[PDB]
Amino acid sequence: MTPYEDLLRFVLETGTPKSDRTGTGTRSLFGQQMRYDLSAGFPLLTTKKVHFKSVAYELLWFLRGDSNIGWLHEHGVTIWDEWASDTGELGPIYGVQWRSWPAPSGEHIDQISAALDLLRTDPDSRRIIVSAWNVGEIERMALPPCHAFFQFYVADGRLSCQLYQRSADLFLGVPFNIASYALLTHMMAAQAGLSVGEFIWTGGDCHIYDNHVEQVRLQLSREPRPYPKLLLADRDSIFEYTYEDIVVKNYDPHPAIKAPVAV
Amino acid sequence: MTPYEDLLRFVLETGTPKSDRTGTGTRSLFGQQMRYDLSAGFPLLTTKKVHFKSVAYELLWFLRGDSNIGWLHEHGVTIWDEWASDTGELGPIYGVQWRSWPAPSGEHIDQISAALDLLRTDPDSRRIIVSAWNVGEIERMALPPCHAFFQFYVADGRLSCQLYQRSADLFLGVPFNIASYALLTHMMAAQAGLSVGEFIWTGGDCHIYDNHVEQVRLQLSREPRPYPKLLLADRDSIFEYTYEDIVVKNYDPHPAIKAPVAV
Ligand SMILES: Nc1nc(=O)c2c(CCc3ccc(C(=O)N[C@@H](CCC(=O)O)C(=O)O)cc3)c[nH]c2[nH]1
Ligand SMILES: Nc1nc(=O)c2c(CCc3ccc(C(=O)N[C@@H](CCC(=O)O)C(=O)O)cc3)c[nH]c2[nH]1
Ligand SMILES: O=c1ccn([C@H]2C[C@H](O)[C@@H](COP(=O)(O)O)O2)c(=O)[nH]1
Ligand SMILES: O=c1ccn([C@H]2C[C@H](O)[C@@H](COP(=O)(O)O)O2)c(=O)[nH]1
Repeated sequence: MTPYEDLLRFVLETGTPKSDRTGTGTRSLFGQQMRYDLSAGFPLLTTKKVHFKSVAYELLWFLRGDSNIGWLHEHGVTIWDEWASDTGELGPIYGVQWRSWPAPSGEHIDQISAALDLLRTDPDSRRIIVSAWNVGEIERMALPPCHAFFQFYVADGRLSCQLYQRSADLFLGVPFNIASYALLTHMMAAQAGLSVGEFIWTGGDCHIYDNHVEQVRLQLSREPRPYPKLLLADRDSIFEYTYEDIVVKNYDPHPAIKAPVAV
Repeated sequence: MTPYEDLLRFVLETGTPKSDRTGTGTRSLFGQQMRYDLSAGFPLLTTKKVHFKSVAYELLWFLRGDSNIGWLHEHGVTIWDEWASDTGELGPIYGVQWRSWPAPSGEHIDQISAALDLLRTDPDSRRIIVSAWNVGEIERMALPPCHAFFQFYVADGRLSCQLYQRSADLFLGVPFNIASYALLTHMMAAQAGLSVGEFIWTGGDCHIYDNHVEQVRLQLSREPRPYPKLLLADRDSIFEYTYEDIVVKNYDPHPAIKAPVAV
């Protein structure tokens, strides 16, 4: 069961050559989807060693409502370096919108807490939504949100999550995005008293950068292994999880594959 | 080629019983997708007669940035009646967000014009996005946006559009939503000098209302016919299209099937 590798393969073989903002060049398809059953295992890719430490801290950083890379650096995470100001600022990106979307009245909306409240008290709501796409603040962001809009759903005590990702760096970004949202779904489920269901990833521009092609072919030559299991320590609040609360059990990946990020 | 009917059938057979805000009861699935090749024909369903007049005026109404039902009524369209105030107001819904999203600076952002500008000047942009999900204004809206977030993509001068729809009334709402966004994509393509490509519909809570079940079974018993063709008269601006500019050629549906709307 390898939704990611299958999509990666499909784009590599059928994607159209496309120019891009970074001036790197891509092969690209539009409107592709992946589904993972989280109850079957944690979707941390096994066909290459994914630096889950960076995934976990990045998500914790989002949950803090932070947009300065300082806290990431203190924890040894450098994935946001290339877009940050000299003072470490990224503008009001993901975390700021998730935790403190500025409402016209001057109040700040905590969408994460609001979503959790709905999961607990109105699980059948069709409005359990979090958006990072704050149209009036996009221009202030170092990069507009890639993982932009997501929704939760509950069936028979099982929590599902669907993400709309407008732009998908398939080799570097997407493995992080999948693991990040899977982890978030486990967190939200834990806090809402639910089990985990499906993660559905829906992409806009799904692309392989032209300087990632050798890395992709290498990865696609490897046989998938069983997924690890995620174990999350007890906390009374999603905002109280720490890195140490997050345990990935039996992660047995093939070797890491290095590739340069498009800036 | 019937993406809609196939999804309708899938939800009918496998959707799970779910309670809902309206108190009507539904059968529902999460994270379902449909794809239409707009170059093959205009996706106005032929398995029942769809009131395209209401579809077309509703879209024109959105493009006006209007949120009062008066203009709809003047043109014989009643589909928004049940949620409007006594003075016809719906709050800052689709049209208001599309044309005049209020920025923190006091300025209003015309996302439709902005998207068209990108299509014309930077077709490879991965940021051609329109959102109606204005978190700070949701509570003022009579209903939060169902068709919430959409994106355009251009490959070899061909325009595709993907919609994220968080909540999908499969029998009544979705046939309108499909035709609406197909029409919008034609309008954008015409204004940007592009041909039409794919419409990708991505749904969150995809449901059939419990009082639509008989109607659904009836529709699913019918053999689909060829789709009609859409002809748009020339205009120098998307905001100058009128109803009379929009011609559906050779629309040959099976009979209309009436159903009550859930409020
Ligand atoms: N073009 C582009 N793609 C993106 O996904 C991205 C984002 C998402 C955050 C991000 C940035 C770089 C890497 C990444 O470099 N991961 C490497 C190294 C991870 C580590 O060891 O530091 C990898 O091999 O996964 C993984 C995730 C910020 N700006 C971006 N710009
Ligand atoms: N539950 C719910 N579903 C929705 O899709 C919806 C929306 C979208 C606009 C909408 C409302 C009713 C009908 C509809 O009734 N169409 C009927 C009659 C069309 C006509 O002839 O006036 C049809 O048979 O398609 C078709 C489209 C507003 N609030 C809603 N609430
Ligand atoms: O969590 C993220 C953040 C960014 N991107 C990628 C998509 C593009 O390759 C690049 C952003 O560039 P634009 O789409 O904004 O041009 O980073 C991801 O894949 N995942
Ligand atoms: O263009 C639209 C507007 C609304 N809805 C449906 C989805 C739900 O059945 C209802 C909205 O109710 P909530 O999801 O907000 O509870 O209207 C659509 O299918 N298409």
